[PDB]
Amino acid sequence: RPRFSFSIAAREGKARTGTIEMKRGVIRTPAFMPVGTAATVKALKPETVRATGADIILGNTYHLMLRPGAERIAKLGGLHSFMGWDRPILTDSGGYSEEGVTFKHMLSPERSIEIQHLLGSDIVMAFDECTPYPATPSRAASSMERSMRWAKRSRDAFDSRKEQAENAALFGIQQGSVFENLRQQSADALAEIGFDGYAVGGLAVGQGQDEMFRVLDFSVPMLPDDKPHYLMGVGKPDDIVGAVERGIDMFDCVLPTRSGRNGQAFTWDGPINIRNARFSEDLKPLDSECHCAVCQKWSRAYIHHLIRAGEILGAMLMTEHNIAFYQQLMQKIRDSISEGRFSQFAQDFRARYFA
Amino acid sequence: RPRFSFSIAAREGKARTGTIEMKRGVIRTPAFMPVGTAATVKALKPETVRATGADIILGNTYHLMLRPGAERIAKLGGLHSFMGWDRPILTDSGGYSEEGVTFKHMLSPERSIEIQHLLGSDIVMAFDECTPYPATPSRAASSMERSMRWAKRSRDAFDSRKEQAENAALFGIQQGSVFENLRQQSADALAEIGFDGYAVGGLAVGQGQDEMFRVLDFSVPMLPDDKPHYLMGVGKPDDIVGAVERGIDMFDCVLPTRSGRNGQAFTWDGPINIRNARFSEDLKPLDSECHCAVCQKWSRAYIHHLIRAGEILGAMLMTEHNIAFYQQLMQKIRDSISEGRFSQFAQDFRARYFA
Ligand SMILES: Nc1nc2[nH]cnc2c(=O)[nH]1
Ligand SMILES: Nc1nc2[nH]cnc2c(=O)[nH]1
Ligand SMILES: [Zn+2]
Ligand SMILES: [Zn+2]
Repeated sequence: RPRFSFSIAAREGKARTGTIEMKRGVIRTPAFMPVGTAATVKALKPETVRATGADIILGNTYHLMLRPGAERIAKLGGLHSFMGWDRPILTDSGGYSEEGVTFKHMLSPERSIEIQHLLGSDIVMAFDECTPYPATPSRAASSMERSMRWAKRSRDAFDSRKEQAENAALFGIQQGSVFENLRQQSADALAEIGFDGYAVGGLAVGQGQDEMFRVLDFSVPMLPDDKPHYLMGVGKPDDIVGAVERGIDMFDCVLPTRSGRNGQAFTWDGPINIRNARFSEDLKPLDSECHCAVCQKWSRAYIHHLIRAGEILGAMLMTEHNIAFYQQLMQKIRDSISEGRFSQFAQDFRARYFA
Repeated sequence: RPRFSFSIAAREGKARTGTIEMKRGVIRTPAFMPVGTAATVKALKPETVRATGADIILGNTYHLMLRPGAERIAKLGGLHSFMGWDRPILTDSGGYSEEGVTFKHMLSPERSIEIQHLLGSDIVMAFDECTPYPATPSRAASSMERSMRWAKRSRDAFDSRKEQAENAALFGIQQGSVFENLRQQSADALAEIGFDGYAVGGLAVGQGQDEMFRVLDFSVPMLPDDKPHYLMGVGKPDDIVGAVERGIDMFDCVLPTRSGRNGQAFTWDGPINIRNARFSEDLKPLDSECHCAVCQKWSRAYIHHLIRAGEILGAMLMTEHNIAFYQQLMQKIRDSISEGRFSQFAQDFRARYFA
């Protein structure tokens, strides 16, 4: 199988659908990656993550390097073996002095790539220094500047590890805050280095949806058309639909998992908090149309009771439903783009979801 | 199918193995009932409970009557439907004035049986007033005395509800503390009323194993030989082996579940706390011989990490392993009795387990 083969099967406006072929399997795009914080996707066995339709999951470099440690995970066979997920895994770089960052532990592009190496990540993220939003132009470009030099440093460390280069992929991360000119300069630096894919960094904090989207309107066309576009740490179902509309191919977010445990469930008619007393005797499944295991078996009232009682089965069922919903959302986006009816889909989606 | 048909397939000394046939399925005896506190067996889907080998689970009257309430559960279709377990369910009576108990809510034999009725329990427990250990003879028999009058009251309320009597079973509960004479008098009162099965109450608090066992040595032969014998709230794997040796057929306990979440795992070479740093790099499954899903897939080191990190997947895996172990223990006891080699089994078991 290939190391990293991105093919675009269909397009509609700025949106694309297609595949990323890797040694450990294929990734259908647009793709949602469940976040497996601490070598587990909160409350789900990997078999269940797969059942919901996920093709790839995300692991965090910072978290695992501290616990149980990178070299330990390496000695026990690598992250795939350790947690029981044999499909691709993308690791963030740990990022979210010119030499790197010291913390109360040391991180730099070189250490970051060797740690992700030790973890056995399939998709590696370049080490970066996130540009806190907001702002200042000659500040954001300073921050952006180091990032770009760090991307070069990550590229070189990765390529030196030929085991890594032959079997894994390296993604660069675009910074610039909300400055069109800082974003552009980052786009050029990154494409000048050359990466397997390009991420849009810095948009996952503060910025309402309108700001985020306006920044995507000019950022994403700056990226090489022929490589995957990954929007880091986004988002809500309507954020995803809007970002795909602006050319994004990959997503991660803690939303479905975290807000699941908190009692929030995502539905086609919008999110609901299952703790609300209105669900006390509701026999309907969480969502009238979800094909998930949970909605085939349990009612809102049962899940209402488990969550209010702080029962772990509750968190389990809510998280499985929410990841299933996100995956179902990605499948509908994929199908509608391939079929050339994604703009209709986005419209219909918003009407209902916001209704 | 029958309402309640107990058959004894084989015996060895005081021990028996056989079946209890009920409308919703068959119960293999000696039987371990996972405790499904709050309409869930902590951290497990019912399908997983079934996978481990459980034939019946236990629900608590006191807990569910307060949340989400008995009449509500009745309106939503009954406990089986509500929680997604279609096999038998035994409900405790809520027990653990002459008219009943008031609490900061009202409970009496009549209310207890109607609540278990509303829940749709398969096996109903008579309402009792547990004889706190220790003791005083003319006190324990006072407490025992009310219990016996309450058992009569439970018998009558149950039989008046003909929907209940035609489809469910009623168990009486033997009290007496550690007094051989109070136990005997309770045995006679109960058998004079007549129940489908007989429980040994009051032995699940304080009493070390030796005391518990000496009390079983004279209590259990007092019970009708031809009905099931249920030891309430027991216990550790070695407690179960010892009680079966003294004629017990049914068990419940929070041990496998609760101590699972706390990081304790049961093995054939004894319990272990997976949090211990000695498991940090242990690639072995939790138990070298367990046939459970968990031990087929994950290592001690992975589960070590999840539990120390407070990850829900950890509690899930540990609870599934522990319930699987208990069920595997019951199967080995059943097979060895049928095969007439249970005393050898008990011996071999103790050597290893305590080794
Ligand atoms: N490494 C990294 N991770 C993120 N997660 C969300 N935003 C970012 C970012 O800009 N960089
Ligand atoms: N109802 C009841 N439940 C118990 N659980 C443990 N012991 C007892 C008992 O004596 N009565
Ligand atoms: Zn669902
Ligand atoms: Zn096991």
